Amino acid sequence: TYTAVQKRGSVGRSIDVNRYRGYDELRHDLARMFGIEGQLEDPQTSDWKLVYVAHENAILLVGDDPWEEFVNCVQSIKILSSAEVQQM
Repeated sequence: TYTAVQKRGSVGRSIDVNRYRGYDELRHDLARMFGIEGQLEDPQTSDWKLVYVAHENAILLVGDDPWEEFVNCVQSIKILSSAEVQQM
């Protein structure tokens, strides 16, 4: 019932997204957990692409949706490098 978070070359993590207030908190925390602090909080500054798995297995950008809908549909979360993105 928790949400897996994956990042290439790191040990995966698992989180209850309902613990979070919204996207800023979620990002800060994930930056902490993956030793990547500072690099997710500003999605305009940050190279990484914070992304999630959705019904019909559709990969979507985190933060487009209002928080409530995201919480209700998110199946897992990935942090993607620019290269991973270019390899999709």
